Amino acid sequence: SQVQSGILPEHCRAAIWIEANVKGDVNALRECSKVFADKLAGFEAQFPDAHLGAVVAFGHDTWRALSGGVGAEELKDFTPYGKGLAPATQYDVLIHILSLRHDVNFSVAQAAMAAFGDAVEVKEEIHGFRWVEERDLSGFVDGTENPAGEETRREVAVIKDGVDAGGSYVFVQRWEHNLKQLNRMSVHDQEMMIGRTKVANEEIDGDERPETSHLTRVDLKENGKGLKIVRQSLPYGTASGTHGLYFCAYCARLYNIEQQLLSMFGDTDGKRDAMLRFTKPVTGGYYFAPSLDKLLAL
Amino acid sequence: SQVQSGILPEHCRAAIWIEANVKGDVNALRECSKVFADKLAGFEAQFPDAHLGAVVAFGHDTWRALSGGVGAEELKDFTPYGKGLAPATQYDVLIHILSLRHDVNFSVAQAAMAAFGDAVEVKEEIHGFRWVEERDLSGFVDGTENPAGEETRREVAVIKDGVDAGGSYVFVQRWEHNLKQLNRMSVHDQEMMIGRTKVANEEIDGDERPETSHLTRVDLKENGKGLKIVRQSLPYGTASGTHGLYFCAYCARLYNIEQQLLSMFGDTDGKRDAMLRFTKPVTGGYYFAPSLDKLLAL
Ligand code: HEM
Ligand code: HEM
Repeated sequence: SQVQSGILPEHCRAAIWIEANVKGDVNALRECSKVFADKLAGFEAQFPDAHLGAVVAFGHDTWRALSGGVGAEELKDFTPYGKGLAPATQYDVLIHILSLRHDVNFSVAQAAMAAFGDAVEVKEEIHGFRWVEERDLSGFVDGTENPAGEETRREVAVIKDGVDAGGSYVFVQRWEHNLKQLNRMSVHDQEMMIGRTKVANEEIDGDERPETSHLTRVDLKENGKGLKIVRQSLPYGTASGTHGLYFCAYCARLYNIEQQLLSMFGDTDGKRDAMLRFTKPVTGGYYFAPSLDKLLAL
Repeated sequence: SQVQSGILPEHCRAAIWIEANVKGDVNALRECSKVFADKLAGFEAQFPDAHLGAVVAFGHDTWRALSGGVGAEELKDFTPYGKGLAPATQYDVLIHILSLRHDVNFSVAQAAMAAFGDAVEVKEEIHGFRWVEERDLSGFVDGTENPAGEETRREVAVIKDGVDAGGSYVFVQRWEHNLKQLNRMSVHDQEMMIGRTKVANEEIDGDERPETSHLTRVDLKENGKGLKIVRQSLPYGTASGTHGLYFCAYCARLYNIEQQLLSMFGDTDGKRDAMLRFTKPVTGGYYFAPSLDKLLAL
């Protein structure tokens, strides 16, 4: 059972995320996904230069109908966390395209619109870009402790056996940064908000940083082992308008993601992530990405 | 006199254009431009291999004020052409940033906003990207006959002497492509529309292509010599929403640009550019880019 090509590649330079709702018969998606998968393989062969991959994933209601209610038992509609502090915008279809080349990405995105256009209504399209030194627009490096290498990323993100082998759970959440509020903070204040030093990007030990620090919020364990995720987030936006981080995570279990959300947004222990001092999520949804084999034969 | 670094570089991968109006006192721009140019010089040293360049240019009324009526006598407000076919959105300040790296462009743009933000209200920010094979989103190679090499480009784009030595005239015009309308045309018909063959990008002899063809519209001569411009246009937009070409031209004389506009939009001989079958301009403005010396010396 083959994984879809966009989950495992590391250090993309650019990505496109399309979120869309079914219009009409959900069953049309079966043929759309096969058409797009074929176009995608063609682009991957045409531009090996790009290290291109993509993922098609589906929301609870849509996947339940496409799978006939079999498998993906964890999948559910994203609903608001923190009593609304993390809003919900659950759509039916997620397409995630990533590579080293924005120009190739755009061609693949056009192919996706051609494949799905008559079956969906697009609600969001975000073009992510890797920024200097792989930093978030806040000036902090983003990705350091992400799982590295195919073996470890596969362990964290790709379902290993069962009816869903080769699939993955996906979470996407667009954040809007208020950089003027960030810059009112001393660098020490910022570093206590994140849990790592800003320029040097060294971790502050768990006892030196407040329990509201981001790293304390998301360093969660079960049975003494950390709940890991594979993050494909990138910056997005304009300099003069809206900008921030398009957050994107893959995980073999929805649980690891949900537990970090419950932690960050006050649900678990009443404390909230200190990053909410300067940035806020404005979308959110859960999706199931089937194995490529399952995607090809819906 | 030194030219601003953004005019002459060839084959940028990505650009950012910012159009803005003055908010308070126009004289605040004097310190804003010096601050930004200082910041730009720092990014050009920090990223010596990115081919980074930027241009600050000014609308008619804002330049008259900043320069005490001195020079830039050609500079005027952009006004509609073709009885409204080409609308006018003349603003006060144009900032154009280009390089091989979008991530570096975004840093420069943030610096532009840190420097001009208090003094202006941004009307538009557009991120351009070079597409596959340097093709416009219509599928036609864009740029083939552009002036190449620093000598020829300086002849065309940089003012040679006089009070304005080192400066240039800029025209920006965002177009919205309707690729559905494009793809209803046969390839032959598209080629007759542009004036070059589509895949091979070979010229079609002027006698074998309609006088409404783009090339016939824009390949103009005065006194037996071609009216050249230096184009920096790039594709922009999203696959599912608005997309097209952000047109951008530099010229030593406003006359070369205006003559092509008069031709394309039916004002010269009543014939209109055949590209209007599928795309349309929705903005337009004229700006004056002073040499880098005046920009620091305002
Ligand atoms: C629901 C949203 C998010 C989740 C679930 C999440 C999850 C994580 C995880 C699991 C880590 C690695 C922690 C470790 O084991 O060391 C991490 C690190 C980090 N995150 Fe978040 N993150 C989220 C949102 C954000 C946002 C919005 C930003 C910035 C604006 C951000 C910036 C960072 C930074 C700078 C690091 C440290 C560098 C790294 O290890 O990647 N995160 N995040
Ligand atoms: C939707 C907007 C436009 C598109 C898709 C477009 C596309 C093209 C293409 C495909 C070429 C031939 C390849 C090349 O030599 O670059 C070309 C040439 C050219 N274009 Fe455009 N163009 C657009 C707008 C404009 C405008 C508004 C102007 C001038 C005001 C202009 C001026 C020129 C010039 C001067 C040439 C070179 C002609 C020659 O000497 O062969 N273009 N354009």
